[PDB]
Amino acid sequence: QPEPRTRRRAYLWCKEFLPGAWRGLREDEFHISVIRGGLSNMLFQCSLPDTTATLGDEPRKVLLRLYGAEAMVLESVMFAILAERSLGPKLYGIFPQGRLEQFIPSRRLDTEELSLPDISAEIAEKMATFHGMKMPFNKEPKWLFGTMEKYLKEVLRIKFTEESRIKKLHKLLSYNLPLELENLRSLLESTPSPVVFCHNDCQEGNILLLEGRENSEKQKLMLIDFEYSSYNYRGFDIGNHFCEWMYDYSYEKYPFFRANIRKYPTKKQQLHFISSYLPAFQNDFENLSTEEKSIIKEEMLLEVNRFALASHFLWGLWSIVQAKISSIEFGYMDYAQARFDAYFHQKRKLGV
Amino acid sequence: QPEPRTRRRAYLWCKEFLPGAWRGLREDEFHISVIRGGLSNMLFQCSLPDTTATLGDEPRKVLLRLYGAAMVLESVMFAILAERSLGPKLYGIFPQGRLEQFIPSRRLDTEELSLPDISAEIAEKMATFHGMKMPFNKEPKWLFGTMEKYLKEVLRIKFTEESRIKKLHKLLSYNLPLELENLRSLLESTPSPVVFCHNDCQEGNILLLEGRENSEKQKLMLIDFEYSSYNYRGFDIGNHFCEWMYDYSYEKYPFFRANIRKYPTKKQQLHFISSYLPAFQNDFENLSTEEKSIIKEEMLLEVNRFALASHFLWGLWSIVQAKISSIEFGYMDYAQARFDAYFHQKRKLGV
Ligand SMILES: CN1CCCN(Cc2ccc(-c3ccc(CN4CCCN(C)CC4)cc3C#N)cc2)CC1
Ligand SMILES: CN1CCCN(Cc2ccc(-c3ccc(CN4CCCN(C)CC4)cc3C#N)cc2)CC1
Repeated sequence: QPEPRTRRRAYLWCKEFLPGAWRGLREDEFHISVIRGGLSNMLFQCSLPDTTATLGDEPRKVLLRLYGAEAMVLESVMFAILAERSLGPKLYGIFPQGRLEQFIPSRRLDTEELSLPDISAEIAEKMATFHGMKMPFNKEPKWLFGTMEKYLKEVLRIKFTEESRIKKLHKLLSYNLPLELENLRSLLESTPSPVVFCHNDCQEGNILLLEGRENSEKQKLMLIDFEYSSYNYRGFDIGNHFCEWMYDYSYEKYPFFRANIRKYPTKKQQLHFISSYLPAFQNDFENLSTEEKSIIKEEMLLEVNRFALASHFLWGLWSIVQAKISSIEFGYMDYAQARFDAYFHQKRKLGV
Repeated sequence: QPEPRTRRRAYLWCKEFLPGAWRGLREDEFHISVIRGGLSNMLFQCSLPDTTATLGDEPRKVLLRLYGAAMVLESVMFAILAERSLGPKLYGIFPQGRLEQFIPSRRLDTEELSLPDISAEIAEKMATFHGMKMPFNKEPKWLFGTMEKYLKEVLRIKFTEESRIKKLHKLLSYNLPLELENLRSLLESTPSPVVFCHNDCQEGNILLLEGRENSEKQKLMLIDFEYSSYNYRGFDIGNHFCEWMYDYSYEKYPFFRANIRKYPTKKQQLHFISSYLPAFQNDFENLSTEEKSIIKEEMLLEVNRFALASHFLWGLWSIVQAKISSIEFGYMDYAQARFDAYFHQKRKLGV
């Protein structure tokens, strides 16, 4: 149900980028609905009249994405490659204000569904698959600390007015974040983790349950929303996803999420995850001595659980930045504290 | 060999974007030599020590392209053609250039365009290029949109040296603005399907892949897609036809030769489209002999009319380049040649 400005532009983009019955479509026969509002990444559904016949390949329906409010070449290139490789939505139109993507009938996963075994198992293969991909991007694992550093620096020089924000900020600064960041760096630099191509934001909202596939056991999911992807420590991608088991963002009152540290996957669950990931990420694995299979798994658990620490720290720092620059209704500061609570609680669990 | 102020940048770009041996490579193991210097799109050949064994399936040798002297589209496109195996693989992409697959090869010379085998494959490859879907605007704005952009530039160009002034004055005296409109009226009444066109299909942009000079139908690749867009197919073919007449390897100023006689004969043209059509609508082969001729005769009128836009567009392009480019080349004489070819071709076609 868009506003007159968009939808007219939406109409123009579709008629000009989409082949088939689109190219002759009149404005008056153009259907567009909202999927998400806001000011950053607005989403719309666009479609032909149901009375209108497609001529060929062209889709009956597409997703319009407006970038809203030159790393945008990397994002664009990346998205086009995953499309060609069928890992992502097909790409029908790229232009300065946004893109036109394949519409994929689906819903997103809920937080509690992440712990379902088949779900978890598939997510593990998908992420594996994702990791084996060559991408024309810088292969140096600089993203994780480069990004945390960047946020830290921002964080240190931001000043709130509103009282409750000024308080929450000082308590977080109590921890001495620069010292802690460095503590975390040395801890992780001593933690071997293969640099690969990482989703980096693999949470339930960015995983699709594909329609008509809810019976297929290993084949009903697609990972989307690749905006944070980059070559990174594998441990981060897996640990960050483990961390997401703990957070529910569908909560309808301020601060608009629930943290539950008891929901972090158990040892048995993590093993169930990486037991799908591992054979999906390398060849000979399936038939290594059952004795050495364990050694890798046990080491992989220390790895992901350590890097899950970076997930807490990164997104905690990120969250604080969002509290200053974002207008979206979300308790970013409360969510900041939550991630640092988990950070230190997770610390005490690992004896590190 | 290159200058020190780039041999490093290149080493870093390679160490950091390429897998395999490239990961641990020491600055004193890095080999890099120039392919084409210049001011923009400087080419380089970066390679591993012959004494270094590759760890995986990483490339031993890669091409580095510096942008030097659009933007998102050009990069998406290259990534895509690489993903489809129409273009060189894309090994690394960054703000001031990119790493591409190095293809052992040489460029076609002008005269090779007319070898029946070479011009058959080019037709086939252009046809294949033409069937590709790309995430770009499918409205055929590019042709006259660019000619207007250039014409406006030209009517604004002011030259310093008396000669360029004379020449620009001989060109302006054709009344480009009125001529453009005569052209539009002609092409508007000339049916031509819109497709993804290479738009610059000249010999310098067609590689002859070394080690298959003997292949009959698989010895070429089209490259340099830097002008590619959705456009009237007639232009891509017409433009390529025009390129039979110009040889850019001439070593004395103005550094090209134009040769009207070397424009493809009806027979040669039919030979080209006879390869193109099968490759562009697979059913075409099964048509009635008589019907094929209907369509061929029809495509001849099409491509030869649009060849006019090739002369016009690039003629205007060449005046602009005279003022701005630092590449040594008689742009203004090339412009004059293209407009001569433009008016001669109008007379030939009686249009
Ligand atoms: C005020 N509103 C209440 C309920 C939802 N809402 C909009 C709304 C608001 C906020 C979110 C949301 C906020 C933070 C996070 C945490 N991040 C996880 C770590 C990294 N990912 C970079 C980026 C987000 C997730 C979600 C997620 N998913 C999602 C939707 C509409 C009305
Ligand atoms: C050291 N050198 C001295 C003299 C120039 N030189 C380099 C050199 C030689 C020729 C060209 C050159 C100039 C114009 C054109 C015409 N254009 C055709 C229409 C559109 N295509 C956009 C782009 C080019 C082609 C070439 C082509 N190919 C450009 C650079 C050779 C040794």
